[PDB]
Amino acid sequence: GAMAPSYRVKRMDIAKNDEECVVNAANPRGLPGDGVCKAVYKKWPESFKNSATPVGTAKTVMCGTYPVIHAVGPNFSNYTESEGDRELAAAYREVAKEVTRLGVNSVAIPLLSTGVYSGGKDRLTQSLNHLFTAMDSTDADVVIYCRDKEWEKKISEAIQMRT
Ligand SMILES: [Cl-]
Ligand SMILES: [Cl-]
Ligand SMILES: [Cl-]
Repeated sequence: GAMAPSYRVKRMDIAKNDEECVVNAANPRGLPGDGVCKAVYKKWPESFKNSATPVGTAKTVMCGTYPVIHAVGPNFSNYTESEGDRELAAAYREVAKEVTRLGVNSVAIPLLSTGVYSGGKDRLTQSLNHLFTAMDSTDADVVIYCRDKEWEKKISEAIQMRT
């Protein structure tokens, strides 16, 4: 575990993370996709061997010895608010099981279902709170990766409010 498990946020490409493993914002079919998933495909293409996995689950595939945890958040276009909420919470619970199983001391995570799967809605708070619910019981250092300057500030504020 980390000596003093923390949350941090950085505004940069998750493919340039400084952590012991990465969470992909995957699609259920293990396709290269767009956004985080396309950056992850360019950096760790070997990790997409048999990565397909249903909505609300996580499947880890090794790129060398570097673990890529494919986490499949719901597409809020296709899901109701209620069912989407349940699957988004579940995806993060499966990420917490994988991070624990791998025995890593740190993980790079994106906010699931906040990009092209958001159904056109701002889901920073919803996705972040499900991330916290899952990861709070883990002792990995969690580093959240975002690209928008205003999201960095809001994620930083939410982390600092609980410290
Ligand atoms: Cl960058
Ligand atoms: Cl997304
Ligand atoms: Cl962002």
